[PDB]
Amino acid sequence: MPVFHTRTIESILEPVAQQISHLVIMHEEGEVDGKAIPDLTAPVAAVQAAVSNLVRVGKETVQTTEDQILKRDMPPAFIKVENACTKLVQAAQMLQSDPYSVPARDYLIDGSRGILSGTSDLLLTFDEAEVRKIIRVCKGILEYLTVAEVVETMEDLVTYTKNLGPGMTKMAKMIDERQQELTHQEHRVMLVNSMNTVKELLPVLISAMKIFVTTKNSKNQGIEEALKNRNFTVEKMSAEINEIIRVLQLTSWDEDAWASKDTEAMKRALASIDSKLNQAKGWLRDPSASPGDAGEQAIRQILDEAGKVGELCAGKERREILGTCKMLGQMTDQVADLRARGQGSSPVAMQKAQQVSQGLDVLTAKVENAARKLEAMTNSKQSIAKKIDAAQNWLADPNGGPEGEEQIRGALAEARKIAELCDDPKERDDILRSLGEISALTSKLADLRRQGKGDSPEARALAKQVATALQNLQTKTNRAVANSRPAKAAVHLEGKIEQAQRWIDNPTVDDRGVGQAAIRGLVAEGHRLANVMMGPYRQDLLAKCDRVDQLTAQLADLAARGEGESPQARALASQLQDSLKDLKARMQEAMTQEVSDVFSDTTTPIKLLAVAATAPPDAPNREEVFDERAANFENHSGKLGATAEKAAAVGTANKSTVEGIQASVKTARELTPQVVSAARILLRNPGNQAAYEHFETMKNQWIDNVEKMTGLVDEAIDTKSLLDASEEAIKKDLDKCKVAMANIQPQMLVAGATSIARRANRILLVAKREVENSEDPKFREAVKAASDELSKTISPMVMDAKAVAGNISDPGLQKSFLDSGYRILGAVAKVREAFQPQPVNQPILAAAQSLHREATKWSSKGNDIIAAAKRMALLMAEMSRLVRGGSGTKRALIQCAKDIAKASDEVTRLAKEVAKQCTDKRIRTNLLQVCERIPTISTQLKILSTVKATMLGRTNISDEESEQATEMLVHNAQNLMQSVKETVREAEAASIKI
Repeated sequence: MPVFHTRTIESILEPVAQQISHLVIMHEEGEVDGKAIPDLTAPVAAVQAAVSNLVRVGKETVQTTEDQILKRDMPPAFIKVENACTKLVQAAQMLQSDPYSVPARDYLIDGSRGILSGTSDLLLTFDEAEVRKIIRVCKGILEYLTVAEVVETMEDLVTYTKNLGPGMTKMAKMIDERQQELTHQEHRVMLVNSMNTVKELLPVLISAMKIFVTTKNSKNQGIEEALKNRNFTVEKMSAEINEIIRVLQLTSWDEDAWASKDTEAMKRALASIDSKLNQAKGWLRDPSASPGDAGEQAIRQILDEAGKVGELCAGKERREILGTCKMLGQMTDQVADLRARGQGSSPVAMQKAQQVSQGLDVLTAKVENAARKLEAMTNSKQSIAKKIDAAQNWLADPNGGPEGEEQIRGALAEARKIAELCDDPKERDDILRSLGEISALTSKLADLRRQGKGDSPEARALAKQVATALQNLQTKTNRAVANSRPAKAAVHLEGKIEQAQRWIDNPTVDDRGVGQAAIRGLVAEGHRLANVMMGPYRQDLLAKCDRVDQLTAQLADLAARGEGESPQARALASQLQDSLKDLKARMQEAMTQEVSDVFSDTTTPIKLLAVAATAPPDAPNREEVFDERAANFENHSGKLGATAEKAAAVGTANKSTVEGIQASVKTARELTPQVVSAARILLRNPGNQAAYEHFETMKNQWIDNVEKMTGLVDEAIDTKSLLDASEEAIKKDLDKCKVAMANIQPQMLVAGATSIARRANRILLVAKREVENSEDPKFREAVKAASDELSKTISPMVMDAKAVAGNISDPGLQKSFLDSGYRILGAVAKVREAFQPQPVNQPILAAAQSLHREATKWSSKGNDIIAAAKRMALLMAEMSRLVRGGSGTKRALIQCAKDIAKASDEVTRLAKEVAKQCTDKRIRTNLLQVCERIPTISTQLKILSTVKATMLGRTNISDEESEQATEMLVHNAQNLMQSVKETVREAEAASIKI
């Protein structure tokens, strides 16, 4: 396959394929029009010269570079290119004899593919080696990690504190080489953002090591908690290093990410169901304890996370978790109806207090059914990706060995077993296709039964066809999960609109199940948004949530009775589509009300934990205060993480901002135990001088983590939305200042004056971060200036608070406080005041009209990015028939190779054109990250469409590899035009910002 693993490989193949394109448009009169050609016999030797240079180094790389497996695979590679090139000249030599010789036109069309596959192989095959030594570098590091528990003593500390140096500095220089070598934002970003984690936390690993000798100064057998905290980061060192091992091994377009990035969600979920197990079910079992806000909230946290389990599995099980959870919702409100009146809850729910419980416990077992199957479904994809390589191993160099046949037939016994474990009852057409191919693969395995004496002359034709048989397996085993795993929720919210706007009125991806998960996805968050409010404000959102819930199944049926053209089917679709638009501004405005109420006192228990970190047992209650401060820490943090990830998945952010949140909240998910772990050991070995800075380390980790996140959640939501949900929020809190002055409450003003300064400091912090991202000097000055007005008045509120706490029954004095309070909030309001101003492949024809709905968001004709998007998706419509068919006109397919890249290099330009006029860093940076994959994938379509041109109309065309050709055609145009959707949107989204 014509890979694009390296910047160099693109920089050569497009020079390779530029004239093989021009070679085979001569083949258009060569066999389609069937007539004589002009003498392009010199471009023959030119592209020979364009490959012989890498051949003449590739020939000697077999011998000069002393690696073993390069000697194995290269003589398959370039000799095929040599077998191609020798046929090219003789095609022209037979065309020197004859103006148009029927074999000679077929000899040249024979070689025109084998170069392009071969050159893409040759440029890959030793770039495969360039990655390979970096593995053993990392394997050197990963096993020098393994040294660092064999090493636990100080006499090897400063040695290996130095020995990391020529490893770790030698790590990053190879990576920062390779960081320039890839050409995907999806790859370049996830490489280095795992590479900084190992270099940042190796001093933290050293910080564990430097404090372990301090514990080793204390007596043994109570000190391995540090080595377990070492093992904490070392398993993270096991984690983030292993990630970038296999990132560089990917060497193509990304496919197995989503099957892998859903493994994390269930173990996020199933732990969270285990963690929210006890406190949820108690309110279910206590009628007369809480009226529906404390453990009732954790009840719905169980259900809306198990609802996120059911966003993964397939079939009718996509309904049976939805059907179990939604019917559990009303019956809790049937329980909530009882204690709203009171008499029904304790005596009368002798039956009712168990039908709710049985719809949780078997629901726990029902989502447990989706647990181990979906681990094992993504699993053994990699095993059958590995047992083919074990089959690829010996079948390259057989040497006529009949006991190498015996181990290559024993290795296929495991390669047998996987597809029966990969069997599903759904794709019965493909299952008999799969299971029928397996015994056929044992029959070409049974070719080796006749070789009592092994035959490489049999094996050279055996490996000629078992290699095409294994890629007939792997391109079908990955389908055996792809048509069995439903289409995922686009994690940013505007995708879940788009994954469900067009979904409801079309049978196409009704076979796929995009919106059926996505609508189940989208109101599993407004369902969780309504979880955090009290009694009466739980229902007003749930009434909009239950609106879609009863708009759910009554559009699951109208695919039978008519379609979207049917009148009340369209009306129920129109009732559903109108239901979601007023489920926007009561979802994200529901969100931003929460974030200005969770992140207020953003770190106040931690300075209280710092009080708990310093107080000896000479100070009173060094344990139970230290418990409840940590209990205040651990449970406010549960709000802190969960408020962020909701504001992640609802807030309009970059993908890099969303995963930037998603990793940082994951960083919060274990550092919050580490803050507990840091405050622990300082109180285990009491009052160490060397443990305070380690506590101060993880604190100023977590403070830097949270004051990243505090700033980074502010990257997600609107700053119009934060202030308005803060100015009104501080307004009642200055009205809370009015209630505690009417009675004699000094400390409630002392708790309140902080509560201003908990937030009024942060309002200044958001204003400065707005300025440094702003560049209009008239429209960044007041955000600096009024923040400094806020700076002018934050400190006198602390001072007169001490003046009025000493005398609470002093009108005038407490009046002067609230009058000093009166000066605050109008200036706080100023912050948002500045913010006021036929043989057709289907995924071709779908992706054309898919792009058109996105560019029709803007409704004018001025800037030609919509004319760029016009020519974009329209000029794939002609090649809809030309993939899978249209055997003659190969020339239009390459005419489509160029014009699409010509469009997706034009909109490359205009994306970064207005980015040069983009008046915000964060808007330009997010525009820059996506726009570098506009030209990269464009030129790849110059290759791949030209590759299928040789795969077109020969009539010796294998419809496995023509399918492999047309898969890479259509998989491109998805990833092509989905990036173009992000382009023509965010160009307009940056257009108003000027």
